[PDB]
Amino acid sequence: RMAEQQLYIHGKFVAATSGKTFETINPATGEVLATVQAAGREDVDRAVKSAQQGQKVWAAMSAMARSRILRKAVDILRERNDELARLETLDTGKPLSETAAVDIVTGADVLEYYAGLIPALEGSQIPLRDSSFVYTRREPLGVVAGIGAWNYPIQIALWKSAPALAAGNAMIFKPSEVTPLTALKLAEIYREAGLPDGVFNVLPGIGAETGQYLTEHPDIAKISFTGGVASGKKVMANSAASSLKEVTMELGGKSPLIIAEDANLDLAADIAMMANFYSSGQVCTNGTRVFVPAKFKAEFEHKILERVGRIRAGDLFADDTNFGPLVSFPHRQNVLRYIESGKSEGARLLCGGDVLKGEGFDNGAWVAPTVFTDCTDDMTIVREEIFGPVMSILSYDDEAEVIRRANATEYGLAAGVVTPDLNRAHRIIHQLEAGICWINSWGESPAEMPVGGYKHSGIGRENGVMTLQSYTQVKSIQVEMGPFQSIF
Amino acid sequence: RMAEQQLYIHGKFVAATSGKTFETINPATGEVLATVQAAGREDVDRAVKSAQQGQKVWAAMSAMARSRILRKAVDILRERNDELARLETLDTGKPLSETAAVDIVTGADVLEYYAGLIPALEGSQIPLRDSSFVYTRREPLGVVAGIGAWNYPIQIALWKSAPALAAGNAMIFKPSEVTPLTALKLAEIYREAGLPDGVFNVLPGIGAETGQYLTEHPDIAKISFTGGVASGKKVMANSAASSLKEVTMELGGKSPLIIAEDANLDLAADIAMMANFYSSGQVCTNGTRVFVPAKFKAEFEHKILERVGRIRAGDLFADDTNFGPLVSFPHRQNVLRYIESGKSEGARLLCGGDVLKGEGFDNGAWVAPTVFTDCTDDMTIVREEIFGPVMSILSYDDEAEVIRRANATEYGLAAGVVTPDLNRAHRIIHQLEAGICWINSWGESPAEMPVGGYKHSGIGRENGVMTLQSYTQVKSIQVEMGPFQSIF
Amino acid sequence: RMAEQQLYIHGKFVAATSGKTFETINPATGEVLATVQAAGREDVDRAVKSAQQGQKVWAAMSAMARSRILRKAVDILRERNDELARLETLDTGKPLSETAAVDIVTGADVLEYYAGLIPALEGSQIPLRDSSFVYTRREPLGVVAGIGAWNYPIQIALWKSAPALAAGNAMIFKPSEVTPLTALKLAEIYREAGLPDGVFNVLPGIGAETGQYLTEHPDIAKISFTGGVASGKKVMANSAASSLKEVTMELGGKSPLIIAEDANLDLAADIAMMANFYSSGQVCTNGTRVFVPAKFKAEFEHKILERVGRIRAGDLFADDTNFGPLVSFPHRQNVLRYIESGKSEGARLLCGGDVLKGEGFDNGAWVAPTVFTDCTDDMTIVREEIFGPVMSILSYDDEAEVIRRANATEYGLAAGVVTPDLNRAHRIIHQLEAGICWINSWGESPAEMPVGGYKHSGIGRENGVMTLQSYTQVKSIQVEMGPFQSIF
Amino acid sequence: MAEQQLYIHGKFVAATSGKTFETINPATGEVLATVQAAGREDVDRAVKSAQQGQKVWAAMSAMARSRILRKAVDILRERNDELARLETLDTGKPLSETAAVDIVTGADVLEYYAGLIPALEGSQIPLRDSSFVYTRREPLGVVAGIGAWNYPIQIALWKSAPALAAGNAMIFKPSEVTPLTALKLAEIYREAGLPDGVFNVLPGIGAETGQYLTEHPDIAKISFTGGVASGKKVMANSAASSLKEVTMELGGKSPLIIAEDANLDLAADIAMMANFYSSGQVCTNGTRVFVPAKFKAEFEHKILERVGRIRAGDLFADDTNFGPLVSFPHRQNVLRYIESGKSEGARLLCGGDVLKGEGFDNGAWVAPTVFTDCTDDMTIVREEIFGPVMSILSYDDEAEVIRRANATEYGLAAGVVTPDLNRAHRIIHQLEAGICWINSWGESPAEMPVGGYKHSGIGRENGVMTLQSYTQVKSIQVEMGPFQSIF
Ligand SMILES: Cc1cc2nc3c(=O)[nH]c(=O)nc-3n(C[C@H](O)[C@H](O)[C@H](O)COP(=O)(O)OP(=O)(O)OC[C@H]3O[C@@H](n4cnc5c(N)ncnc54)[C@H](O)[C@@H]3O)c2cc1C
Repeated sequence: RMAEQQLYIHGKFVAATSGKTFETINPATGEVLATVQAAGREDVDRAVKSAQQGQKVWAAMSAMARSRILRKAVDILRERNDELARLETLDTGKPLSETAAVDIVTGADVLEYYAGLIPALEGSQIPLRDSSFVYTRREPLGVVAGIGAWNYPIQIALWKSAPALAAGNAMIFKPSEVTPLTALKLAEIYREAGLPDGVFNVLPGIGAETGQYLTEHPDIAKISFTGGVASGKKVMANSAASSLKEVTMELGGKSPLIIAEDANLDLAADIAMMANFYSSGQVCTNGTRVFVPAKFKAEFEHKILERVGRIRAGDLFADDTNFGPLVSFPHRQNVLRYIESGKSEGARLLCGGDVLKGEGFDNGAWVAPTVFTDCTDDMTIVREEIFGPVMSILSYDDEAEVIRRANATEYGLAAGVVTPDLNRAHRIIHQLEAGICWINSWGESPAEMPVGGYKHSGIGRENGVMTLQSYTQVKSIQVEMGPFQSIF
Repeated sequence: RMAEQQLYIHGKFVAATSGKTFETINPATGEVLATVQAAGREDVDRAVKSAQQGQKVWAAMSAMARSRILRKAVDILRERNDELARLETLDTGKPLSETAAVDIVTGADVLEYYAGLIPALEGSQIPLRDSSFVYTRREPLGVVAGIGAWNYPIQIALWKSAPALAAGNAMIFKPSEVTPLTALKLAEIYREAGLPDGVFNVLPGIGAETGQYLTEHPDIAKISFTGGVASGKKVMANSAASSLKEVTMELGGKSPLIIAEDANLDLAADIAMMANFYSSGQVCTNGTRVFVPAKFKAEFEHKILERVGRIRAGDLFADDTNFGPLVSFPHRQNVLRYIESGKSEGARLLCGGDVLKGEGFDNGAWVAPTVFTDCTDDMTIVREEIFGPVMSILSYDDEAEVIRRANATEYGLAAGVVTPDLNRAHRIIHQLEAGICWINSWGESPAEMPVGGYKHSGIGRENGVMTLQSYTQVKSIQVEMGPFQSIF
Repeated sequence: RMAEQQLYIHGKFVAATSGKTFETINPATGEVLATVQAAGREDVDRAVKSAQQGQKVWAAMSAMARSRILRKAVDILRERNDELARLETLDTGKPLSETAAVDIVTGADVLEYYAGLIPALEGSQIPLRDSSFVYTRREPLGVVAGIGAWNYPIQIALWKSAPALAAGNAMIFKPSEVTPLTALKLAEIYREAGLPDGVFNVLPGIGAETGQYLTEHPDIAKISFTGGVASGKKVMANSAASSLKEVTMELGGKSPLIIAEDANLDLAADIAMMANFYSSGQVCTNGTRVFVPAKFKAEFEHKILERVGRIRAGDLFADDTNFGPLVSFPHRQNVLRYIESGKSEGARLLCGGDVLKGEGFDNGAWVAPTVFTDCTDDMTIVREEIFGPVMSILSYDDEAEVIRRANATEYGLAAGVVTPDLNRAHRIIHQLEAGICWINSWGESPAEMPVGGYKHSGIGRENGVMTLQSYTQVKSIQVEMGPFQSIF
Repeated sequence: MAEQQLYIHGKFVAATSGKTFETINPATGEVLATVQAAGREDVDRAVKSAQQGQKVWAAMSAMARSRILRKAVDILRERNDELARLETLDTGKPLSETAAVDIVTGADVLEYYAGLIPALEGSQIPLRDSSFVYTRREPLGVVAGIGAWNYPIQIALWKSAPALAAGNAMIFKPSEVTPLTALKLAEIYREAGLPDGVFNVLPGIGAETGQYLTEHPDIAKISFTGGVASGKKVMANSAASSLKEVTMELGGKSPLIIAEDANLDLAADIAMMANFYSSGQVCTNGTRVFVPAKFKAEFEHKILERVGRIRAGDLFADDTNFGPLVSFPHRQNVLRYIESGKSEGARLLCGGDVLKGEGFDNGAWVAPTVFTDCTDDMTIVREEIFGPVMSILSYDDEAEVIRRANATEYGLAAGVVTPDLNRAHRIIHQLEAGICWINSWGESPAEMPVGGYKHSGIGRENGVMTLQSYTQVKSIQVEMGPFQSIF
């Protein structure tokens, strides 16, 4: 057990005034990791007033002064990488082999990226005529709010807070109630790095209360949300109805992986595995519809079975473990229901499909890596995001067909193609309706690369130079040096 | 009167299948200008399918081919300026002295600007390592919808359709039911210029039906809305609940005009007049809170009274007319309610405050130019947007005070300062919470200059290079040329 | 015969005061096309004072006013395309099948592109602290000079004058003494479109006199030169000694075409043909070193010989003619000297190598399409730019080798690769030391694409957005609103 | 000090020239150090070293390069005082300046560019469904910087920072007057993790070492700071040799325009800072001060009062704010100009002679000097002096002063002092100078591009554009459609 976790407001831990708490569980054992205070409406208002005061100090500093502070936080994150990863593993159930190599490393990469860009944030100047010109300022939005998801807690906290802070804002961050612990550690790290009090406040709580209070508050200028497609629609509605906030949404997907007829099937199988079974399949960008040519389908299935047989579930801190439990028992129940739907709708179960049992598994929400084949576009498992380790294999005959079927979805997050052919790779990718496209790979998300969804998978983008800009608002200023003429 | 006005879908006028119609009234006479068909749910679906087909043809053309077609539309608009202006005056009540000099001229200015920028729309390329790089595409959103307001009907239709079309999209445009006529002429003009069938469709109708059907349609990727704060909040909510659409909102304001202690009061009075009584006060950016130093208030009031006396209401086609009726009789009733509110709360009526009477006015929706003084920050006329010819004059003592009071509003659209002092002009403007700021002038909105609101006055921007980009969506593409490594 | 050609200064033809003239020869017949006046030192001084006056009028116009004038020049160039192409064919010897399809079409494409970009030319704004900010202006250089080459006379005149004019400068253009005629026609076209007098002046003359006088003039702010590597080095030196002018240089190359081991040899042969024998080999970007894998060399040679046999020399105005004489008889003598060196140094002559003979050829400066094989890196024909129809075929064994040999040159203009493999194409191209790189094609130069040389092949770039910016100069302006502190 | 060597490939190495030169302490006349001079063979060795290091450097990730330059920034901040004392010994500038400006703003620029490395991006241009273009911003390769003597280490950092950040190696030739801090910077870069060969330093004289750099066939770009005459030679020899890209930051005769509504205390402070900082050895100095006739007398009085507070003395004393000139030959040239001002009829307001007495007789001191009643034809008004010599000129109306401010072959900087919104922007927009200050002088933020119009320069330094200018664009067309040959 850990000590009781409090709110983080204005550079210090503080008790919530809500009188409410919740528990976060270790998904591998079921033990209570901590009791956590839940922010109420009054706590949210305190956090906003704290953020308004800190934002003014932060914005008044020089650009390089802000850069240096964020870089100090990067340095602390690098030093504490392994410790934070262990905490993330306890809170999420993801293997340490993942968390120590990806979660903090790539979160800190984005913070480090934006820290260096702060001095490059510039407005524009537009000559109109000798006697008048326009210039623009990219001004901070003010106080912004981030709402996190549970699959990559500290990485999401860093990907939202880095551009927000770098753009001169304060952010109030609400982590998922499933995984609140690393966000609180990040808040301390920022303060240690010299971030002014109030610039990064963290309010654990449940979505129906703490999250809603943030989306309704009249002095928060922008909401950035990561989570499911459904929950996203609700947040975006409430943010508009209350105070017309700017919005960013990073939602789920049903992303297609297209294997071309000229692909090497070992490479294609390796990409499909990494696109489906990393983080136990709990990744928004996963390539969960795998399109394979009919002539290669049988051989591809064999190569998938061989690789799935290698997956190593077990002790999450052991080096050779590469597969974990799902984050919770309710989430596994939902994944199990999708698996049962696949069976009842006539998809062929290639492997997996059941809970794991026995010593070391009975206390966690483990599901075996699962692969369905003989899938068709009308099946529930093919149409809906599962957010578990469930691959759907679909046969196709020609390039025009596969593009059509890949695009025939309300989702739009990611896509990829496996082919050695120059023309085929670019030609196919240019026609796919997704924001994140991978050629002969999957999953890499460089700090420089803007990422987000088409269609129901998102609004706006994260990462890249454009996301620094999107956390500012443009003010246009006309200087009229000629004599003003009134017609009255 | 005109013949029953039909919908415009796929390069031709077509009858609505809704069985519903509405009337547009000439606000100068009360007569019916035309009966207009209202697009039904099935009509909207037809328009979307038409737009999808046209967008594909349009996007497949070269960038310069798109530029030439928009440039031909510009040429037709310049040629037909006077004819279109006369129709706009009939539909809106704005004097021909305005519509023939501003509405089409500045609408076409924006179309001409975006036509030339089409070839400069570029993605990026990012080296990761010798064996991998990223490039981005700025892809069309697809089909977008624009929903217009009634104060600048054809100008709004051009400011929305120009960046949308230039970015490679098709737009379905719903004009205000108050002023539907010039949008239909624009649709014909675009087709005459060579715009492919379906790329610009126009669907008259009422907001609760035709507008909502557009905000709900699953195949429309973005909604751009101009109108009131209230209706915007509804539009943004329904667009989210339906299909998670990207959104732009240009709403109203209560913009402050700050007269500095060193301002020339003849200039300040001229700016205040142009910021309040152009288009009979029906301009979202109007500077309807005029802050004047206490020591200058009496002299400024005298200068305003003098200039108000020069306003020339009359025949909207007469050369010397520079003031018109309001857009509709229901709108006049709301403006009269605000005026009575000002009287009942004790604001001092300096001039106006009643309808115009006599030959040539009894049949039009005329409100006299009205000025209230001795106003305070809590009065209803000071807090709420009136959208009529009602100036509120507020006394103030010092610079810090006036900046706070200017900013103490949920609105955020525009602001201005009158001062000959270098430091004062930039110092004050940099502290105002508004997207559109004028120094020693008011109202000019160059095609190059991004415009839109802070806080409740808007989401996103129009005009400028940034708005061409905001009608595209970013696709990031990673080319991995090294061997892909799976951990399984 | 044509009338004596005069200088074009300040919107009209005017007599030179040098007392000197020169003749331009029709390379198909040896006849004198025209006597042309040569601008002397005083004529250059007159042209600069004219340009100084016109530049002020031009820069004082609005951006869109300049845009519209250049667009009118585009419209005239489209209408007169065939007439201008016929004159270019008479002056250069290039077939009408080329000049009517490329020279004016792509020249006007660049003018049309930059006309549309004028309003997007913007400076920057940089906040330093609450009390100080910087903004930048992109100001015209003033009077700039362009010095053209003889292979693409009017295209070069357009590619230099379009960005210079669009950026607000006046340009004095000196066409090659070999090909002066179409530049004078362009000057008339600009005046007809509304270009202010003095903004585009044309001074025919010889390089040692008129060209040098321009490079030395103290009131010319920039020189843009297209021509041979040697003459460029001299122009750049003389510009520095005089008044430290900005410089752009587009010089020749010895560009490599790399045929990969997996290439289709018909495609490779087609690309090699277009890279060597268009415009009778007089293209700076030609792929005159063709690297072929040893295993495919014999077959590649056979495919080249088959296509060379199809080349159709003849009447330059006939539709089926696709090969012309060289631009002048002295240039033919130099090409023949290079061919003789190839023979004497042991390269194997596969075809051509002599003048064309018989009726319709004896009086023109014809050289047969020539192909050498078994070439080695030390041969004169492999190391030096020939600027005639002479392909050198070189065998190679592995990818590392061909990259090294492709790069082992002082030239750096263009390069290309023929391969269907995704990784091979990007991997190889990323390692080549050239500014213009083509994958599975050759020769296309879109207006959007910056083009220029590495190493000895050039300084700066033409086309693209960057070249518009390179015809402005940055002024940085700091506004200090805080109290200035002196240490004295 | 010990005899100073070349720095090639991460180590000090003896020169192969057999030649050396001396750097003099301008405060005492003593020899500070004997310095080895790089010969033509040393330059070729430096280039081959740089070619090797650049490939290692460019192959690293962008953030790996960023981190290494940031470590160099951290070392520079820690050793600010040590480097500043060395700079003061070599240049004669007061420690009060070198410890506050030279390294601080040098490191500021390095720190700025370190953060921008990951933002360096090419473009992508769709042509049609079957073809697109993308561009790469590739390193130039090996570039050379040739420095001036007034801000030795700052110039070394302002040239090397964008060059290194863009993925190039730089060979740096410091001025022979002031070679010492550049060698220190080379050690700091290596300590920070910079690959061997990426920053090589070759001391030597301009006529030999500098010329050998401009002539070398494998150097892709030259960045030069110095005088117009040497610049014309550099740019010519760079073209004649191998057609190198060239950037030049030359001198100026920058005008300071005092408006009719200016506060004269503010104007006098700006004129003082624009003329007597670094003993007047600043390229951007506002050495033509235009004052309205109606205020001329009062302005002169305010200038004289501020000149009287100038504190020449021990360059390591806290209150010292004025030093000797960088060298004794430079002083004779400055005295030549001062005597020209006297003989052409300018009125001497103060100064005009060397400083004398204990502690000054052995240093290259020139007193702060002010001329008034100046006219546009005078030599001191037309030519850059690069010493502490202010020229005051009267004017009557705004159009006149703008014409006269612009009537020069120089174009580096300019400024206006006025509280009026319209006057400040209106006048500045009409001045033909690259660096313009309103109600201030001298501040040169890392973000702000700076360089000259007309004879004052080619290209710019600082800002995002200068990072880009140390790359070359490669355009790449991908044709996915079938290629059509007409043959
Ligand atoms: C049954 C019915 C009949 C009506 N008949 C008429 C009539 O005959 N004449 C008339 O002038 N008005 C009519 N209205 C509309 C009414 O006057 C509203 O006040 C309407 O909002 C006025 O639109 P506006 O453009 O003035 O203002 P705003 O409400 O600001 O409208 C701005 C724009 O948004 C659109 N809009 C408004 N609400 C929505 C929404 N919920 N979803 C999408 N788009 C929306 C408007 O149509 C317009 O294009 C009718 C409404 C209903 C429900």
